[PDB]
Amino acid sequence: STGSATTTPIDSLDDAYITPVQIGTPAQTLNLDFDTGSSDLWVFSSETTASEVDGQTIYTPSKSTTAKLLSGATWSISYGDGSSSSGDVYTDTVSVGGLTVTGQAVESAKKVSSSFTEDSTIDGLLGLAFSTLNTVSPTQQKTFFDNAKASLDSPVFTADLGYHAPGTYNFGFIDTTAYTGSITYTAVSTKQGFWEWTSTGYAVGSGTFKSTSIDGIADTGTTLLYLPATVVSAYWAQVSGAKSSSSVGGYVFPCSATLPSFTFGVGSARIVIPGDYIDFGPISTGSSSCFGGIQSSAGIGINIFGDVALKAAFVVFNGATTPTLGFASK
Repeated sequence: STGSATTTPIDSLDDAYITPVQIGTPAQTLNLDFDTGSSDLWVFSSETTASEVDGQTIYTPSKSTTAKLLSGATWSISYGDGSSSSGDVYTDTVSVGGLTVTGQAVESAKKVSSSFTEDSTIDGLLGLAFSTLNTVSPTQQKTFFDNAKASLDSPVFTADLGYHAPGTYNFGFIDTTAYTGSITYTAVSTKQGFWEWTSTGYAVGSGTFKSTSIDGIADTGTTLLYLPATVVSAYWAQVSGAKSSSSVGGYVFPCSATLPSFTFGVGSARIVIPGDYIDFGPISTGSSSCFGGIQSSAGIGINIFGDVALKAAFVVFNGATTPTLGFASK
């Protein structure tokens, strides 16, 4: 089997991407944030505290003839941006782009933090990291990809995120028309539960390539590119007027600037992030200070190849017995 679904930016900055997901019988369609940095499929629901729902579409398990309460199971998750959610668990039928999994754990939110309430465009998350990170207790549950894998034509999914435009998540096949050149594959460590890999270096603009190992995760659920402070300082030094602002919480730059590109290494291959991809617009409405798309990871504990990097590539998440990541230009 295969599946194919369009993913759409939630706003003009590509702050996140939503993908329609069918849950239950008859289908209830929710727009979920596909997140290769976490491993829970959770949704706004009929159980979510009413004051914490503000425009989202909700899953109502009592209206699904295939929903079953997973007795005694709860979940609770906190994300790197400080947001959180928690609740109980159903199993139900879940379909993505024509690909159907029966018995998928659908984690129903009883509580969500304010940043989720405040984003009316995201109805939940669909995690695509390794199932060892799944938060369901006392019986950990499998991701949608893990449940589907055995049925897929090939044990892979691919992320093709658009810049200011829709893109595609495919399951079970590699669309050879969606990228240029060849796909370069690179080793993955699953030891932290993430799609963790080592980039071979970077360049700023037309600068020379610096060979240096950068361990990080491929994370579709993170907007920006988080890299070591040395690297980030080298990038923003090429932008007149750019500075790290403690009050804003990162590097800002004059909105009148033209940003240089940023290249990262995948083995001997190179992925080029155009400068425009690194502009996240005014820090506040009407400001001439703009927020940078490349930020320091020093306060995280891990480097994060978020959407800013991944949208410049066609990315293969290869879930073979020994997982690997593949990157192509497009």
